[PDB]
Amino acid sequence: ETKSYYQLPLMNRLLWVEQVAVPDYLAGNGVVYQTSDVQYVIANNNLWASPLDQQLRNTLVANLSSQLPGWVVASQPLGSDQDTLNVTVTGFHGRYDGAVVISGEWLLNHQGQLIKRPFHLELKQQKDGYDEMVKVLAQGWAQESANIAREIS
Repeated sequence: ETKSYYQLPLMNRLLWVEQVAVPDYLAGNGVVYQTSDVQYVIANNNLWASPLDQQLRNTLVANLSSQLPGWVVASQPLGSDQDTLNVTVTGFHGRYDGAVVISGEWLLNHQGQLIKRPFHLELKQQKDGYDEMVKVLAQGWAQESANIAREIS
C-alpha cells in the first residue's frame, strides 16, 4: 500500500546535452524490474518522482560538469559553436538476481565530427529493495558519465 517515489541525486568549451531518449518500457511512471530472461515489469507502487528521461539528462549534466572543469555543460543550448551530446538509454533497471543494468549509446558532435559509442554496465546490488536498486542505478549512471568525460577530455 505504501507508495514510494525516486529521484536520481543531482551532483571554455561548451557542451549542450540534448534530450535523452528512452524506450517506452522505461518511460512509464514505474521503475523497471527484469523478472526473468524475457520479462520486464513496471512497478506499480515504486515510481519515478519526475520523468526518468529528464532525470537522466539533468544528472548527466551535473555529473559531467563536475568532471570537466574546462567545460560549460548545460541542458539548454549555450552557443552557436557548442558541441552537442545526444544519449539514448535502452537499459536502466534492476534484475531478479540483484544486478542492475545500464545500457545505451551516446553521440558527441563537434561541428559535424562525430564520436558514437555504445555503453553497457552491470552492477551488483548488495542490499535488497527498490531504494538500493535506485542507489546503484545512480552510481552506475555516474560511472557512465565518468566514461563520457574521459573521452571528452
